Amino acid sequence: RPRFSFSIAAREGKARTGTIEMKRGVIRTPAFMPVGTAATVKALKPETVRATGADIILGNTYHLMLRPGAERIAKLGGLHSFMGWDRPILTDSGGYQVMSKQSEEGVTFKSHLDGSRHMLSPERSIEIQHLLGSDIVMAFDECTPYPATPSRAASSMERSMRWAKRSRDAFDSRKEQAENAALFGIQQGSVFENLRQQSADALAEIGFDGYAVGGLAVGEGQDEMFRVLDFSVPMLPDDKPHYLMGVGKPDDIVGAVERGIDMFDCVLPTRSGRNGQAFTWDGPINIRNARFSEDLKPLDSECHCAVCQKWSRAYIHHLIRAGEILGAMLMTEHNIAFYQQLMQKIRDSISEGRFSQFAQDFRARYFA
Amino acid sequence: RPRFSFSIAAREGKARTGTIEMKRGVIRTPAFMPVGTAATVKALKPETVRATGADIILGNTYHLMLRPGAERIAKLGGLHSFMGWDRPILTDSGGYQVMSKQSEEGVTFKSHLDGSRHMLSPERSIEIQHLLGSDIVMAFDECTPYPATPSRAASSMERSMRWAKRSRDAFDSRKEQAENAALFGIQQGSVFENLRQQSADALAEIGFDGYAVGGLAVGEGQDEMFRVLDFSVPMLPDDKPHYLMGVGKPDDIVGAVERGIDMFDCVLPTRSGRNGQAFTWDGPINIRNARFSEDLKPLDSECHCAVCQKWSRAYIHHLIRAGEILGAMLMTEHNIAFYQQLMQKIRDSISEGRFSQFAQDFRARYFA
Ligand SMILES: CNCc1ccc(Oc2cccnc2)o1
Ligand SMILES: CNCc1ccc(Oc2cccnc2)o1
Ligand SMILES: [Zn+2]
Ligand SMILES: [Zn+2]
Repeated sequence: RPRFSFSIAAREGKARTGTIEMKRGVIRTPAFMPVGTAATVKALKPETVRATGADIILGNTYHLMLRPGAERIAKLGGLHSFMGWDRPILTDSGGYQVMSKQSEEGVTFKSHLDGSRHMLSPERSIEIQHLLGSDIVMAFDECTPYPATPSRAASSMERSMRWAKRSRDAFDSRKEQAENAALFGIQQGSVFENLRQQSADALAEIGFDGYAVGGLAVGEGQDEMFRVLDFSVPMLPDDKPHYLMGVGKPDDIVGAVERGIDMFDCVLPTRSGRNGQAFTWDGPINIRNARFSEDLKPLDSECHCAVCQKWSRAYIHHLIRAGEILGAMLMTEHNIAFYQQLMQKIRDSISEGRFSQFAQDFRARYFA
Repeated sequence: RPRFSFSIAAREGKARTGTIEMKRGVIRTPAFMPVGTAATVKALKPETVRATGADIILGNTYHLMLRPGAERIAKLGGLHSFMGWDRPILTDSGGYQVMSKQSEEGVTFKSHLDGSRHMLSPERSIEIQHLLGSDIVMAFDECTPYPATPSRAASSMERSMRWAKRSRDAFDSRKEQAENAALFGIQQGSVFENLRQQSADALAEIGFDGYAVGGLAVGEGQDEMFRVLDFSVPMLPDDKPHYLMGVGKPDDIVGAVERGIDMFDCVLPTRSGRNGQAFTWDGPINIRNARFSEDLKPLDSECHCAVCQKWSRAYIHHLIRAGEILGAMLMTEHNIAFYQQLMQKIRDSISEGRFSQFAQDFRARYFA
């Protein structure tokens, strides 16, 4: 098994489908990564996450470094062993959650759990991700708020590129990490084409295994997100994965794939599932709504997941209204399975040269 | 399949092991029933409950009648269909939770959920349990607090016996219920031998498929509970199941089986699991305790359950401390599996004529 091999099997327009081969397994792209917060995809055993079709999950470095701590996880054998997921894991850098004292060296912050003081830097972020043992490591960057002035977007992009080089050098200095994991860089530049180009050129000069489009899905809205992707994705190396972080709704994913994105993560299916929102091919529903109290159909009548083979809307409605844990379990399994079935439909349609038609048919029905 | 057939395969002292054959399946005795509150055994899918070895679960009539309502459950096909458990279900009468305007006709009360007004009577309790479709129906009685004066214990026992006859007649008047379900009566009389005898004689004169020992595990403590069981269980018909409601800790169960009890339910494994208490063969542990933060052993190193094959104390410690749903899921599955493994050990030891030795060995290790 190679450390990292991305192969593109088929293309349609800007969309691509293929595989990332890694030591812990193969990732089919375009890929959706369930978010596994503090060493758990909330309300699901790892075997259930896998049963939905997921090939890789995301772990949040910020949360893990506070509880249980990265050093403790390493002492216990790494994140895969600790949580019982043996396939690839991508970890974020920790930086975004710190935002949600700063200087050129990094950031110090007070924990939201107990006020304890912590530090993040390019070097410490890479070290934490080494201690966790993740397979895909994210460079540490400086997030740019939206809206941002051209000057602020430029300064933050520039710092992020300096931090990308430091991330690269820290990762390369760790023999076991450099030999077995992959490192992704993050493009910045807010909504400004010139800064996006400068950022892509700097990241390509440093060299990464994959490239994220950062700084989107932060309040700009879908039209603006799509407009920035239109010019930003073609600036990245074509032969490496393109990762859109923190996206998104099903229609966000489809349009992003149409613009050349290969990888996604988001909290929406898990978080909104626990809150009572179920995804269906006819759009989302809020299962708590009284119209479902006597509806014996499954959440979606075409979904292949185990929840839709076994339980009714009426039952799940009751569980969520009652605040029952099983309600969260069933809604989350369904929503993750829906997302994986969507990614499979995307991969198949690209492989068959009918993705543009799929995207049109999907949108027509989802928005009806 | 018969509506109800209890067969005793083996005895040792006062302890018995056997089977209850019902239309929806066989119940191995002595039996432990997980409690499935509002149409869910909290944090477990029905397939997981079954995988632990449970043959029957309990449903709480009081909670079900308030949310989602018994009429709604019947309209949706009954409780088995609604929650996805196709094996036997025992339902309580609803009366105890009303306690936790009263007259000879029954009780009216305000819902703890929204102040709506409801009514329970012998007839309405049996009707609710018919609407749910449960396989074992509990007669509606009047609970006696502990401590109780002889006069109050007598008056409450007498009312309970009048309500037992009304429960019997209501159940017999419902053709589909009488042909396919079983009806259990409840002995009362507080700690007083004469009232316990009067209660057993009245219940046997009415005739029931099984007999519960009511009014225990309400604050009297184990020694007193055991003393009352010593004289109360031999008063019940020997050839029918003896059910001890709301019991209990592992050592309560063992000593109750030594006194002739065949069936148990309790919230302890589920509720205390969600709160961080795990049962082990060396006694209970509180997984939140810092001594477990780096303990890579499973919850119990001899337990056969899936949780103990896959996850460490250290991981479960973290999940419970973090308030993660998966922590509740894993602790609950383990504790229910522990309880079922205990019942299996009890059944096997009785069947092999070595139950007294098992009980001694169990207590010596559990309390060390
Ligand atoms: C206006 N941006 C100029 C530009 C292109 C690439 C970078 O990134 C840099 C350059 C020098 C120092 N730090 C970051 O800046
Ligand atoms: C002191 N208890 C007398 C006794 C034995 C059985 C019952 O039960 C009764 C008898 C008459 C009316 N109601 C209940 O009472
Ligand atoms: Zn589904
Ligand atoms: Zn176990």
